[PDB]
Amino acid sequence: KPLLEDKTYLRHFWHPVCTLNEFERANASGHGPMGVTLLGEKLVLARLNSKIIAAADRCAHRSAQLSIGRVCSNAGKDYLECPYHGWRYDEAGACQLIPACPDKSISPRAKISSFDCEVKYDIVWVRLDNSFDCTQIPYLSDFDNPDMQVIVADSYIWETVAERRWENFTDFSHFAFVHPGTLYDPFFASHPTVYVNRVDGELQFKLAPPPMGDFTYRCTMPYSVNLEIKLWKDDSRFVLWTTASPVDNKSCRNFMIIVREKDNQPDHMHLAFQKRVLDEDQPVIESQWPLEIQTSEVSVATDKISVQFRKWHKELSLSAVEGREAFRDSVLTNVIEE
Amino acid sequence: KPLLEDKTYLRHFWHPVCTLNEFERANASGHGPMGVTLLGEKLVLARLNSKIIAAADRCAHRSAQLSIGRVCSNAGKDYLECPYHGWRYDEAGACQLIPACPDKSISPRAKISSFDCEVKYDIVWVRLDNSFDCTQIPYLSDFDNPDMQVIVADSYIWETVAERRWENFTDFSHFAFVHPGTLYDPFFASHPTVYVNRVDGELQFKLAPPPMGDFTYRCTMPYSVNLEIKLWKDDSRFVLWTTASPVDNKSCRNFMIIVREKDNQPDHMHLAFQKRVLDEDQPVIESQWPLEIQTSEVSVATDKISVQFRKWHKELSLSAVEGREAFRDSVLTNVIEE
Amino acid sequence: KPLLEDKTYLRHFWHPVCTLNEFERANASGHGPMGVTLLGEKLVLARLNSKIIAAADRCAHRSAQLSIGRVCSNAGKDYLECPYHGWRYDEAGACQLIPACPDKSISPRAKISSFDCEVKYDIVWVRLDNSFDCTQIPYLSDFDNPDMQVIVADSYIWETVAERRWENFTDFSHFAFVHPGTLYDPFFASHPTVYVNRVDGELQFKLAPPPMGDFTYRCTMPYSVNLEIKLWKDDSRFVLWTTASPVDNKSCRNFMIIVREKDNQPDHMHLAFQKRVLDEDQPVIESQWPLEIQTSEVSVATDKISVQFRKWHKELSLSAVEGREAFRDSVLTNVIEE
Amino acid sequence: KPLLEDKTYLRHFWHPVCTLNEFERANASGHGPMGVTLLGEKLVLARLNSKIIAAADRCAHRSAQLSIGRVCSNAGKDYLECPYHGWRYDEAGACQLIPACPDKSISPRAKISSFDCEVKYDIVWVRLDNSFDCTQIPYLSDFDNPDMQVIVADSYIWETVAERRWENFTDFSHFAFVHPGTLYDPFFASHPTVYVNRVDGELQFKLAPPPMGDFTYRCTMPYSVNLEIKLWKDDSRFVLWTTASPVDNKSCRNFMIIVREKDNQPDHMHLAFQKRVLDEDQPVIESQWPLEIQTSEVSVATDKISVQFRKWHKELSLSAVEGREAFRDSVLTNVIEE
Amino acid sequence: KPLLEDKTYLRHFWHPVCTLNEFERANASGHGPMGVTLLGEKLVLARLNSKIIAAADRCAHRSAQLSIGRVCSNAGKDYLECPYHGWRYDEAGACQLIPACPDKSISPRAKISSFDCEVKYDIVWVRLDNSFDCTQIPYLSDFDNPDMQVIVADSYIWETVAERRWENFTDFSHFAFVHPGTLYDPFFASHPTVYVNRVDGELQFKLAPPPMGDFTYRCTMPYSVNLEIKLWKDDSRFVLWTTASPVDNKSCRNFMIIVREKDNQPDHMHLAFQKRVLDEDQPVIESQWPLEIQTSEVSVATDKISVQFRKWHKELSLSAVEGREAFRDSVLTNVIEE
Amino acid sequence: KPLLEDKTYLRHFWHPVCTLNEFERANASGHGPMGVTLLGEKLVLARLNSKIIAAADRCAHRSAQLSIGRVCSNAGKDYLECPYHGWRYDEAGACQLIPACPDKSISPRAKISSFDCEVKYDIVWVRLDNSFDCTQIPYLSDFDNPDMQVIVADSYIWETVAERRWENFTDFSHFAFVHPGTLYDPFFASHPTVYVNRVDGELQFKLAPPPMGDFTYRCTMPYSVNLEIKLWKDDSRFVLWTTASPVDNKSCRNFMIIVREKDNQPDHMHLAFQKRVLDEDQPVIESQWPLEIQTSEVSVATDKISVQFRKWHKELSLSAVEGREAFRDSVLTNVIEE
Ligand code: FES
Ligand code: FES
Ligand code: FES
Ligand code: FES
Ligand code: FES
Repeated sequence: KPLLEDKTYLRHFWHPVCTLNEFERANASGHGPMGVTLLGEKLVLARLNSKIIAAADRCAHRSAQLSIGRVCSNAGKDYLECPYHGWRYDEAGACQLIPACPDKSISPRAKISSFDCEVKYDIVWVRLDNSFDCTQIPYLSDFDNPDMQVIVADSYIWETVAERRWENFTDFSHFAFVHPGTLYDPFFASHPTVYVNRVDGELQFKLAPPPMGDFTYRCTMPYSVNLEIKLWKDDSRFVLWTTASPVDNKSCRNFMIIVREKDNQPDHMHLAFQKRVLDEDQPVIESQWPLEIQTSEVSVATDKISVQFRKWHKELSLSAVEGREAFRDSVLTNVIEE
Repeated sequence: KPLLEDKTYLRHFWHPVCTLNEFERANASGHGPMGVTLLGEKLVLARLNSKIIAAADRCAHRSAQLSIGRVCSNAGKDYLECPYHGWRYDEAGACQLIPACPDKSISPRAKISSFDCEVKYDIVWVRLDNSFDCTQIPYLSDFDNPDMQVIVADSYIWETVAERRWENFTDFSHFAFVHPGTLYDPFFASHPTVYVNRVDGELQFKLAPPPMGDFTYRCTMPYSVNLEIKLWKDDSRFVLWTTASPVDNKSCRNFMIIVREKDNQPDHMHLAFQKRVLDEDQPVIESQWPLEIQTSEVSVATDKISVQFRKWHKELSLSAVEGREAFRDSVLTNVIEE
Repeated sequence: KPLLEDKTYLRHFWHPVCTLNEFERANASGHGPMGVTLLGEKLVLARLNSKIIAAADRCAHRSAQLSIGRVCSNAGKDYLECPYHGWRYDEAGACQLIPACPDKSISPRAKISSFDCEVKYDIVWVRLDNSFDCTQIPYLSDFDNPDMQVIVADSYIWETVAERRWENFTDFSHFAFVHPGTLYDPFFASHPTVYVNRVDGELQFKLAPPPMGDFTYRCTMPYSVNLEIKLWKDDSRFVLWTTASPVDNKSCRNFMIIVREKDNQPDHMHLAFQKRVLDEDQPVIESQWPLEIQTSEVSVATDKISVQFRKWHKELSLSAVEGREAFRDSVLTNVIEE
Repeated sequence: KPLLEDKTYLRHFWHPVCTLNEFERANASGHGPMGVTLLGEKLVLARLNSKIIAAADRCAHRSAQLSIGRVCSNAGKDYLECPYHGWRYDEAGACQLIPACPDKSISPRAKISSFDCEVKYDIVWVRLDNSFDCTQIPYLSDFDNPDMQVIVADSYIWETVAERRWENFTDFSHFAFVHPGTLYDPFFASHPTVYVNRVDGELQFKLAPPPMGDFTYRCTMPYSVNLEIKLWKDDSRFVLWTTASPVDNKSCRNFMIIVREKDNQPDHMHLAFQKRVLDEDQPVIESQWPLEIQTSEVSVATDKISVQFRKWHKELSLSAVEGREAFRDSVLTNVIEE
Repeated sequence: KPLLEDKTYLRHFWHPVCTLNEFERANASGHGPMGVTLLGEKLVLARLNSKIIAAADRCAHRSAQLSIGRVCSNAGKDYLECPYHGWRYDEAGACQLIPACPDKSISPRAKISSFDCEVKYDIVWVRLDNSFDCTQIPYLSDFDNPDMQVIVADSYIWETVAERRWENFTDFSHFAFVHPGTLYDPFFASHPTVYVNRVDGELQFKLAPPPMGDFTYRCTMPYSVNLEIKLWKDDSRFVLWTTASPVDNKSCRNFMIIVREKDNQPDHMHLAFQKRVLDEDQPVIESQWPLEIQTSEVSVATDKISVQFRKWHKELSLSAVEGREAFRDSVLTNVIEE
Repeated sequence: KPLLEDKTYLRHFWHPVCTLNEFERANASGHGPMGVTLLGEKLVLARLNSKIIAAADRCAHRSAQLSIGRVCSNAGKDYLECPYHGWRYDEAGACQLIPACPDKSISPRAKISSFDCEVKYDIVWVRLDNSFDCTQIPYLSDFDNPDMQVIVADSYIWETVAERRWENFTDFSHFAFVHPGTLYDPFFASHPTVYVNRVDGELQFKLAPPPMGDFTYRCTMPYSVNLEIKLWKDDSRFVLWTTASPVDNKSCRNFMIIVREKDNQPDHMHLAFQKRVLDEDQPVIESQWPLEIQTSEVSVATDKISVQFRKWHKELSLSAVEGREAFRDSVLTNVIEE
């Protein structure tokens, strides 16, 4: 009974797999190799010649995990060396040395899948499928704004799927029950008028109450949220950002970024407050079952954001099965409520 | 190769899900909500307006577990409140308040399955399916006999199916091997004459040896045993009762009740002795594999009780698939050996 | 995508299930019963009348595990007694006493499968299927050579399949990467000429470098290796032997034997060195995925041994499905490279 | 720097060592033997001929712990049997059988200290020293009041000394900081007029605010509190009682009893609420150091109860060192504030 | 048999108690309060009005730990609030509010010891005793050098005393045995000429071999090391700094800082390499017993640094017992070898 | 209140510190070094030039534990190398190389205590003090008897002192209570006539009942027992031997040897039976308190062996304090009962 039966669409989006700090801590070299799991796939990350690559975590020779091998160099070029019989892979996933027969000549069969991989906002992003060429790395505002300061949090795992995490983050009606002593609900028992737009691959909506502020959401699909809070009294802004990464069928790894105006307060005060909130949501959201969004779930008027999110996920899931042009239309066609 | 392929029949019987004490200890309120699993189904128990209800542990809105919510009251009526967005359910499983849009009007889709649920012998019983209206809560003797005193034991889990637990409880031929230093076998190497009757939904049989006593069994199907021990010298009686609850495909939760004549002895002496016996049976019974009763198992003459138990289970399993009248006939038709 | 889809062939070979010491330590009696798992089957070992038998670990009466029962004797004959209702089994798996009705007469249905089982080199070997009568217990050299001394190591589990363990043991090209500070590679970047023969159920090959020695392999199929190391300077020999037992679809239990010329050195020095090597291989080999050999794996010239191993495994797997004569031909037909 | 340097006085009071239920659960017999520690002394409890005795947990023969032996009977008399060589002790601590030389005659040296021991309010009380004959078992009200119902809680350990636990229980000024979301402070920033009397071995005081109620304390020395709460609106009463047992120099074992008017509410609701309060106090009180009351601690006006408690403890500590008449005067002399 | 019997001298030096990051992570507020132990004393750290204070972790009222209370504010001034009855302390350790009697007037007895406390190099330093006014916060070079970048490592505990940690850090003769595969020894079997000076409270010495570099040590007493490594080929410098904090009689908490020229390498590569070295030293140094430096230890010529360190520690230990002028002379008198 | 206040005497006896197998397993080399504790002293064992030495586990340079260093060789001579700065010790405890200044000349201060150490019965024995030259390695019979076979068990720790272990091993009156279902008592309620002799450093006594056998004890002081069991029917003998090693003030390490006539039974059957007995004694003996033998313990007639054991221990303890001749007289003077 799940809404989103086919997951092929998710392969065409950029997903975060770890923070840059997490990547550099994964191996004593500071350059990997490191193992991550994305959409059920086991990937290896390694920094070769100052660029982080993402490849299949599976040597073509005898299937050892490259993520427990080592980054090594020859003639000023870096390679990912297998831990087992030492085959070396370059940034494109081509095996450039078989040490057992080094003269050579290396079969084209000796090659692993190499994937789109870029560092942005001090997070490592991977896109498994290039074919449809219409997705970009999720939007975050003010990372480079010199009036503000950034916290890139360590990532955290929830035992639910990424859709449940996104719908939790964009919902206010649960504050009275999940967050009663922690978060004030500025809309309780209200039905604010909220227009939901699709603009350039993003869900965009704005919430205003009837200290008070506005809530402006830019949400790169399928799993990101950029929440701009603008205070009414004064023009001070606060950005809370999260993206859920679809690790596998039962978990997601979540990346939080806090952007705030410079203040001489300890960063840990802001991180610990968000952790306190996260720890209130976590057991409620992990109790939701089945994990996958189900068609039988009952939506009411205040679930407009969630309904629009589910609608676009379903359409994207179907469009990707249809082919390149269907998908690109679904991603790129703007839809302004009116 | 299992004897009892279809489990639909089990839904029509009353099964114990927890003791009353267990239910009251599950939540600081003393009124739940509490989670239990019955026949693979996740249920929530809560005490609303002095009655314990059993419902599906799954909110209709976004599938959160109601069993981690709270019992709350409005205008003197109790409700089961979801932990996530606060929908309130009444004793019938109808949602009576959506706090996001409270004026209202609540869709009929906003409703969870509510099940038969009654407290008897300080145990909580649930029946998942009403349709065939021919089963009752298992028989226990002397709970209200003012000459005797009762112990309702905490329940315990065995990693086997409920049929294996029942056949273990009604068998004497294993005493010499499982219980040699603990229980005397009054029938060893004997073949006592035992008549097995079906009477009003119960297996009934009596065992007599050739301090000594008689063993009178009334066994409400599918998983209860009421064992009356009447001593020969004197007319003193002792009741040992158990029911196995079919939690899921690999475990059962077992409920023991001891009824004895008042004696000024500590209850713990009787409980600890039964635990000692249980701990001798447990690893032998949990070693039985496959867990499910298999058709290839070899029965001999002394397995008459077990064979009659398996026969009636198989007939009940088939009758329930056939329909209401077939099932009611199988449950209700008495069969006296002769 | 696995190379070896059908596993029926493995049933026709002798596999080690435990060392003799392991068997004697499994039960306070020193005679079992003991539980082992072979090819996914649960077996019971017990020593009855001075011979270790192997049978199905499943009583025919009510399916209790015989491996938690006891070896008992009646009239000078030993029996395997079930822990539950005491049925006694003889060395052939026939039930010889039902204590509930002992006079008697025991049904032929009351019988468990009994398997080939022999102790050799202080290891317990089992063969599940007799039908094709063409396999023998793997070859080990010098167990009885009075100039040498033997270590039969405790067995160890790796979380991989037995083929991966065998290919690891017969490969030198991984030394530079897995064993750099522990084992010298006598062939690095060389392509020694290696002839691989099939002789009397064994893969046989010899490796010579261009202290130095020769490496002479006799490898009883499907999973044994007898490695004779003969030093060039002097004629001193050292035997390293291993057999991988196919426990189940995700693990193998490995048996090592070291045979060396008598030396007044502590055996633990030799065992600990081999453990150090094993601990270097273990995480690399356990990283290989999928566990099962896959057809897509890329073999190069230096994998000749592994390729010949995979070839004969595939042929054996197909021959066994074809029937007795096909299998016997595959096992017994010698093939000398030329 | 501790206030109460000498602890001899504590030996002359009755202290609770376990609940009756705890005693009956300690051994499968329901009659002990059981081990407890009181004032650093290791004691054995056993029920012999329907009376629980307390003795030194140390056999006179070779110093084995009697608390791991067994209660046994001979000629209708119960004995405490040593686990080692079987010496039997009667209720007075006299050895009545040496099984190695049973004819006999038992030395008077073969004898263990036996102590005052009585069950009251379903709690086991022990008094180590009889000599001064002026102390009684602490006061609890309404245990036998048929309009009310009693909960005797399982005991709990805090890692502090018993004086700290008592002063915590009789203090309201910590509610705003330790219990802000749990307990309302009816006296915050007030200085109610409180008269503290010494009456018949008890500290007695009453607190009234300026639902509301009165707080009437009768506090048997050295470590008990009986708190009667009488509501203003209506005459309904609620009794909260606790006694701290001085286990050793770093811990106390605490006994709580709740007495309330009959109400058809689950007992667990009242127990769980008190546990919630206890869990707020526990880490704050366990942080107090040094554990022992120190002379340098700074008392203010609102510590009147604590100051009077410390005064009488110090006087009792000195009186006991002085002798029988000094102690009896300190215990028994009433002192009414005026 | 210990060299340094009297520890009073250590109270007069600045010791690091935690990194700034560690302090800010200790409490969700980012401002403490936090608990640390220095020279056996329990201290509380809290940030009040933008300055971190250090005080005795013991409320004057009833001895609760202030480190589990909270930083609170009144009328724009911050206070350290006790968790128990809410007494508030200012930066000088004076109690400024007793909430039970707030009008007021607070006794001078209501006061806790307040200690010297300053943040330098992103580390929190405490000096317990001011009296002799001749010590300063240890020397570290290049923290503010804009051509270089700094790593302030998390602190780590070793189960040894701080003298053993210092002597380990300033010694090269152990490299061949503790660090054979990790650190090259530039002086092995050499006796370089090393002059050891006392200059302004520092041990100063320089080591030169006969890539290569010079080793210039400035070592603020009693437990700091600033190691400047200047490469011969090129003038590039690398600073490795450590200070051992005397936590108690059996452990020290160690603070490492790495200063290096900017390089676009990941900081984790440098941290992980130092951890690898630390993990080689740790079990050897923790094996040294007795922990305290003993007079019987045998020094050879290559222990010149250690001998001079022990000499000055012994003299400082004696001078502090003698009085202010003796100590100030020992700390401040320069001694140039010649 | 302990009987044996002074422990100096124990230093003059040979004590077992580990089995030979235990020593060879302690380090991958098979030659140590290994750490043991004897009479509170930390010792290092290492095999140098085919002989195991015992020395103080404390390097003279900077007090590192030699037991975590390594056995190394130079010019065909073995040395114990310190893990810290590499000082090498020979079999006499003299430092023969300081690698920092190797030319040399090594101070006589650079030397560790070296102790008597010999392997006998595949056990490592150490004697800390030579001075009185009158003790030998405990007696065990039949180790070299070619009609019998030996089991040298792994050693085991009990949390009691060695005297309690010895008295437990030589006592039959506890069988009925500690071993009721495991060991038959051949003397229950009997007072067999037992003569206790002191012969050549041994307690010697023989016990005969009124399958049956004689029990002949030769007990080398202070802690060994050689029990010869000779069956009446037939002349078959069975030797059970144990020695308790005084590890420290709260524990002993116990060495068991079983010698039996050759029988084709598994050794594990005999070991497991003795472990079953040991596990019955262990919690009773560990309950004995105070651990040290106390003067107040009450001995009866059947404790004759224990009383004679305590007498000779007390005399030995006093004699050793008196001097060489007193001790030698106490050890060597035979005393035949008559
Ligand atoms: S598995 Fe990677 S080189 Fe062989
Ligand atoms: S999931 Fe229950 S109210 Fe939303
Ligand atoms: S120690 Fe109690 S009978 Fe011997
Ligand atoms: S202990 Fe700190 S306010 Fe009372
Ligand atoms: S401590 Fe042993 S060589 Fe320095």
